[PDB]
Amino acid sequence: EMKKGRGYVYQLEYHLIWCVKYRHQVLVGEVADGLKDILRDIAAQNGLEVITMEVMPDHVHLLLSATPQQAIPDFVKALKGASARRMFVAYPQLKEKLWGGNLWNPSYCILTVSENTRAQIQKYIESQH
Amino acid sequence: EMKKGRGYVYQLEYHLIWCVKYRHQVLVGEVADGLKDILRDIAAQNGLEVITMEVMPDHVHLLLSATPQQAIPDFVKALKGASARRMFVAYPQLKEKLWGGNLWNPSYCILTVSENTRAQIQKYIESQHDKE
DNA sequence: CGCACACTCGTGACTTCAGTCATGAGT
DNA sequence: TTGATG
DNA sequence: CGCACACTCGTGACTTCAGTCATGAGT
DNA sequence: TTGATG
Ligand SMILES: [Zn+2]
Ligand SMILES: [Zn+2]
Ligand SMILES: [Zn+2]
Ligand SMILES: [Zn+2]
Ligand SMILES: [Zn+2]
Ligand SMILES: [Zn+2]
Ligand SMILES: [Zn+2]
Ligand SMILES: [Zn+2]
Ligand SMILES: [Zn+2]
Repeated sequence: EMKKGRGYVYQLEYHLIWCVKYRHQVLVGEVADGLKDILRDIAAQNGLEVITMEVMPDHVHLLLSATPQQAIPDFVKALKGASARRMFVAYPQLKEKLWGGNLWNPSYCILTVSENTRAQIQKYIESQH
Repeated sequence: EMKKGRGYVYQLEYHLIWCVKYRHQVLVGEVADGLKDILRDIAAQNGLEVITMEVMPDHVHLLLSATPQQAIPDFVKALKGASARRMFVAYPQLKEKLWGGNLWNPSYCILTVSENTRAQIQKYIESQHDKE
């Protein structure tokens, strides 16, 4: 069940969420579908496994499975920074409501995720011991 | 409960587990107590929050809470590397069965942990999207 | 209102060479 | 050009 | 015996200046 | 000097 690398055994999932700058509801129709392809492209280029992806009008959800060497600020920069660049290039109409050089809110929300709760894991540990 | 920093909001918990080199059963009594003290000191020096810690004779568990800037290999090196150095100095008797310069198995096991299950989070997000 | 994850200004790093990440401060 | 995502 | 998260040899980074982290490879 | 933790 555990993944394996040279110096470690792991199971790492993160739920990442970020919003459109000014909270504009622009991720719809063609722009939303284009973003899904662009994020898939960026994730494949960076060797990041995307478990699920949801694009809502003003925010994006990604559930990622990572190795211990894939640090959070690095994958968030790659996903948000490269997608904003590619999106403005592929969908220049985005510049009509976002002309300030930003597609994204500069903050992000990140959560570690597990199938069992921290409380259940704690109980399992005491039990094993 | 959701923490905040300059560019992010987060809740990051990990379950880290590692074993003694050769699987020797040496973490007992005062040796185990000293290890716990040393690990808490290292965690404090590094701004890592220790949620729980369990020391068994041949392995150690840590449930940690961290910021998005605390990368896994860095905190594992800080915890395992400095504790091995400090444990051998504080308990020289460890050298009787561990004379090769290693207190620890060179591998570590690490898992992300959430307060709620993945399923509960997924169901909550869907409810949020389905609202009004 | 008064911020601040969000708004703005500022710094530096580094890809996407633009627009994020890192980051303090003001509003 | 801001007002809320988990 | 081969294997590898675990044993061993090897490389480089960086604190803990030892003994981990990064890392490939042979058993 | 190893034999299994999550
Ligand atoms: Zn594409
Ligand atoms: Zn940012
Ligand atoms: Zn245990
Ligand atoms: Zn102390
Ligand atoms: Zn190692
Ligand atoms: Zn949502
Ligand atoms: Zn502030
Ligand atoms: Zn307003
Ligand atoms: Zn191998």
